[PDB]
Amino acid sequence: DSFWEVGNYKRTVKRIDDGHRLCSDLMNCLHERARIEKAYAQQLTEWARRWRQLVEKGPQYGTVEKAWMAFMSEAERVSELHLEVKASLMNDDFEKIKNWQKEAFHKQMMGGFKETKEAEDGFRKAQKPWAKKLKEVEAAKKAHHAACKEEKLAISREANSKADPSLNPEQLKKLQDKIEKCKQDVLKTKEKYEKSLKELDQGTPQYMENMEQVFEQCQQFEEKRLRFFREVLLEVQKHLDLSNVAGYKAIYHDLEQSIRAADAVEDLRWFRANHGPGMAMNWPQFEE
Amino acid sequence: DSFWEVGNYKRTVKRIDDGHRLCSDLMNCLHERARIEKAYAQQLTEWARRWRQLVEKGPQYGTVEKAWMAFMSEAERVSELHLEVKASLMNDDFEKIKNWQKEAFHKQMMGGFKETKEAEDGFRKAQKPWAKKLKEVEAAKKAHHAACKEEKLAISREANSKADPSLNPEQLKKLQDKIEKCKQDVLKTKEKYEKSLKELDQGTPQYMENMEQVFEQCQQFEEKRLRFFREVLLEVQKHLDLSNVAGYKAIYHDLEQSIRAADAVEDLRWFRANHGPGMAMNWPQFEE
Repeated sequence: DSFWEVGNYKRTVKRIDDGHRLCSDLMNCLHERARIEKAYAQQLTEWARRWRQLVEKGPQYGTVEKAWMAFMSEAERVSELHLEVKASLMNDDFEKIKNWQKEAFHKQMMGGFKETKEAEDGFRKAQKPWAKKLKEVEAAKKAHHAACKEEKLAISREANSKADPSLNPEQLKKLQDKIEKCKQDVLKTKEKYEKSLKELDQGTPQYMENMEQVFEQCQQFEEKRLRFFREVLLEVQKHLDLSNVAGYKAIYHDLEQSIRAADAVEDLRWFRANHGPGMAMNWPQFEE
Repeated sequence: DSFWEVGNYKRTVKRIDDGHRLCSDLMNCLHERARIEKAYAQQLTEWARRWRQLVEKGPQYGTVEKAWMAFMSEAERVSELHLEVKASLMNDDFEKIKNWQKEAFHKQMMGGFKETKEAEDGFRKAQKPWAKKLKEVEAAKKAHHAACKEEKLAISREANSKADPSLNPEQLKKLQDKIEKCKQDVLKTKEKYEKSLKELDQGTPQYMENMEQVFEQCQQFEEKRLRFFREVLLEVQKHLDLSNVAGYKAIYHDLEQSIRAADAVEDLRWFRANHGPGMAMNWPQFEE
């Protein structure tokens, strides 16, 4: 599972397709939060429109009605703010990532991204010679082991050729030859297996240099997405932060003033003059 | 049309039933806003839960992953905030109004509010005498025209007499009886009519005093609800304003701090040592 194993570089190459996937994930994440902002804003607008009508058609008038009516304005202003959050999330943030994704990942007409194919081809090139050599080394490995294995089998051949009745002179003096055949045969493949081994060893330095070369390029492409993510995220934080927006605090300073403008006395003074004792009256008199 | 007309004090009595209804309107208004605040919170909670899972299972790791995850924590903090707005609107404001409504208005077994029935009884009792005197004046009025018109019924007959060729003897004088007596009651009813009028005009002062006494009582009761509405709306105002929450700004300070912690280089070093050239490798050797 080590990077240096043949083909294990694929994990690094995979990170490229993953990088494109992560940009799409972030985009969906933000799109989803934007819908949530719009939803809260829309429910507030609906609530404001519904209650503006109910208060207006209801029996509450005067300065107290204005105090109550101020809450519909508050909801409408909080809604505008969340619609701005949504607008900033989609028009700026979402679009910025959508465009970066497009400028960094290019489809190769055949499927997949050109940057992935590039990385893959660079790693192959850099691994090709070493892989070829490692290949012959393995062959020389299964060879030496094939010899050793075929040795003891012959060593026990003439051995188990004693507890047998029909033990001809040749049929027994010849089976002892196979042992000698395998004897040097093993030492033979041995040197073979040893040659390729040290040949591989002397070829690893170059091999590692080429692999680290390609890996570094990948690290550089990845660094771009990572820095880009931090940059956009700092911008998303700003768009969501309503705690440092004066316009938000203004909503409530204004709401408070409207409420404080409620004047019980003045309201009742009007009622007296327009619906109570304060009303003029045409008292009865002689009428013929 | 005027407050002083018999029975027109009803509009003042109605304000009482309306006062109770307005308390319920306010409650529903707050209740409706509370559901909206909870809904936004519910959506934030879900968005956070969903993305935490998608981010953790996805291919983004290191400090950049932590920066992204900071947004799930923000949605959670904001959710708790809005859940609390709902809690304050319902546990404090809604309840406060509900308790005020139960202490200010008392439903009676026979139906209707005690304080509405009191107002009605109070006005009736303050208007009873004057109303009775008015009817008297009304009777003297219609009884005056009855004779005032009864005379011109016989007086006209005087003409229907001259037109009578027969010119009946005493039957002519007989008509001269319904002309003197009829014009006789005209002076009687007149004096009566003017007498009852003078009487009404005499009791009018006490009438106004009695009505204004009951009216002032209705004004003071209404004042209680108007002042209460102002007091509670200021509390609602404070419960809606998230700027009033000490840690509101900390949510965004923490989010920003977590994002700033994103370190492309650090993340890249990790990948190399754990997934790249930095990994250990058991280079091939002589095996047997």
